[PDB]
Amino acid sequence: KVFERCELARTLKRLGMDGYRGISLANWMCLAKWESGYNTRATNYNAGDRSTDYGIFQFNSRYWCNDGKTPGAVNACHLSCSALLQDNIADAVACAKRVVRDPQGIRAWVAWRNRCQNRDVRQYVQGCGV
Repeated sequence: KVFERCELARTLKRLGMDGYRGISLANWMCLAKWESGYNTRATNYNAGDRSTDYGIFQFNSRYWCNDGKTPGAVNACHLSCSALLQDNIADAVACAKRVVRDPQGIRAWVAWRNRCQNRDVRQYVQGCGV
């Protein structure tokens, strides 16, 4: 599913993402935007290390989910990577919450640093009623 901006904003708020571990909703929106364009079935194979990024937040198979073909991988979210490709984003949100519970927080995603950090990210939630 490809979410419309405000539809996603409202969904993330209902799932308790606003302010989770000090991260505002606009930051989560900025992250999903640059990671997948709000596309839940987005996948990306990293040929250099044999891992794949899955879903709306592009979780890497080496650390967050199990796909069975990634060498030396762990499954911190205790989910099949298939769960991160559903139209329903409940599992993806639960895993995102797990990721930020680590010390790096939202910085775990390099894309956030390049495109969201220290920027005016208000535009991502503007007019969504959140």
